[PDB]
Amino acid sequence: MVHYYRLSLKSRQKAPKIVNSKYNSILNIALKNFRLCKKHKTKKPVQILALLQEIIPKSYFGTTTNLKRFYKVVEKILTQSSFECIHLSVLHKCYDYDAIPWLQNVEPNLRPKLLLKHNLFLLDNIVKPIIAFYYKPIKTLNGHEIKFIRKEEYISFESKVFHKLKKMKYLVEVQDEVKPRGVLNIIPKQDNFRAIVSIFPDSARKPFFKLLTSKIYKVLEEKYKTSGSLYTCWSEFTQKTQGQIYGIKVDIRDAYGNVKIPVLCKLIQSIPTHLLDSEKKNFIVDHISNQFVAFRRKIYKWNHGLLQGDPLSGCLCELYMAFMDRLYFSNLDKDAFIHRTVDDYFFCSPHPHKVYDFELLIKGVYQVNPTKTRTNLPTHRHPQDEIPYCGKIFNLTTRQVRTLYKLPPNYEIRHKFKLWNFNNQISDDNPARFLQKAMDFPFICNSFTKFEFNTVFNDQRTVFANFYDAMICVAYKFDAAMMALRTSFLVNDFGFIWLVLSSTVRAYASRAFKKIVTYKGGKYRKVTFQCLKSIAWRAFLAVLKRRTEIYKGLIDRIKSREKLTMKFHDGEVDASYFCKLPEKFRFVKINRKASI
RNA sequence: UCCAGGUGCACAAAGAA
DNA sequence: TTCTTTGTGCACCTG
Repeated sequence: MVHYYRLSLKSRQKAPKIVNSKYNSILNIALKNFRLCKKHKTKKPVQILALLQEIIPKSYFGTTTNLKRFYKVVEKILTQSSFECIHLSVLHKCYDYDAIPWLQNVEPNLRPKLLLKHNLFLLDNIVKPIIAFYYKPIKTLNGHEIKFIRKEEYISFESKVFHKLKKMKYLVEVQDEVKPRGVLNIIPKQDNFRAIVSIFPDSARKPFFKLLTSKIYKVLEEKYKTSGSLYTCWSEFTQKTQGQIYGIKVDIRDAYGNVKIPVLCKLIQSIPTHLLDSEKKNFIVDHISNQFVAFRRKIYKWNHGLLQGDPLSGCLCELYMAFMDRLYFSNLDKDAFIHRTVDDYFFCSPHPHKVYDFELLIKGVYQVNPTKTRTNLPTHRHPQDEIPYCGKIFNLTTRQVRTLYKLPPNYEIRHKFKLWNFNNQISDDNPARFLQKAMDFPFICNSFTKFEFNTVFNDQRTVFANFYDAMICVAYKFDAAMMALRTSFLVNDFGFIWLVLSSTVRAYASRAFKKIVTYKGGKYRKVTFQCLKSIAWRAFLAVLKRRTEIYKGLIDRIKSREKLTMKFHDGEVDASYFCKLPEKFRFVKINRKASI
């Protein structure tokens, strides 16, 4: 009932000096060359695929096509996403079983199982360990993307941050027998570092922490201004402001690290007893005053504010700045708009001098990350009307809000989707459901909110553009699912794939249509379900044309038997936007190749 | 690499309308 | 028949 093989380097294991008696002695030559590869320091940067050629004897594979079939899996490992898997059958299907020395005298019925075991041994004892020996995987948190840095380069970066974290008394070694709550992880950031704790799995005390966080969040919501959702705040502010809107988004640098613990402790003590009792108040003060982490098998005390990665840090930091915001945001003039999501501030006002004061005001209290400041103030260097905030883009001139997409140049779009669930496993003989399951609404439901489809401040042009951009992501996930499945799947099951494609367009168009009518505003003029279908089809056309050759049969049924014209009553629209891939998605990379 | 919040969608059992 | 509670899981988003 096990169909998947995880590509994660965490699922590897150590290799013994000799090979288990279960397997063949041909893994001895693989093991011996593995240690010899580890003993020579690198005279130059290495290529994993080109270097595995010397640890694995061609003897194990025989013909070149067997060797190339195995290393296709290795290439997937070298360029993996988080939680990515492959079908286990890939390791033992379509091999030339009679063309290898070590399965010549063996029964034909059993050896497909034998090759599967031996391939697993190489992947788990040789392939993954040699990758981990040379590179450290870093998750960029832009989807499931993983980047591999030289571990030699990472250790040097880690040591420089570690010594600086000690020079400044942010990290102090303790001689006391405390036990650390987790391991300290130094995460590389552009021209910066982020120090986090990888909390140890503590399931026995998890419900207690959920109780503590819930108590804090109610203290927050009943004594602190819950003005409303960002949606209500923006719609109300835009409707009451006629003139040009000025605004700024500014990023606090290290909000958690600049929380002064003694101030936070006495905020916690000041909480009324009926909202939080004494034994829980003392626990939280003790918890945040003694933050111990393990680093290079030594124990250290984190001495700079709240420690990121701890379960309580998120709500306690939010509690700290809700108190700080409240004295300043209660002086807010009637004309202003203010919203804060953790460590990002969004402030708008018809008076530019009010906005300009806010920027310096925050810069005077907190340290600011200036590379992320976005504003339309003419006083600044590089003003712009479009401001990203909380996953959306706000246009201060047109008041239009639009979805934001973290798609850097050369980003592999497949990193944004999780196709493989190790907990529900799907047979390799059933690519039908694998594709159907991948067409699940939640992966894009954050682009289907009241922000994207309203007509109270958003024009019909923006609603269509939001829907089109969302359907581009759906089409890219469809392409990623096709590439994960076998090459034959497309033309044998073309009829099934078409029905899945057609059903997907209805469901997303119907979901968008229902969301639009519920949030009708003064600008809703006429959107028809057919027009939504046309936009969704064109989104698939723009994406499928990146591989016209493979998807031509699909592209032709779309043109031949689907209406691609778009009847929208709105006249200030631009139909050209729905004719090609948008600027964001045009430059995403769609081909997988090993770079290390 | 970790954590808290959210947006949802599915599911089933039970106990009512 | 249909709805409404309690769960469960799972895939995305925000910092």
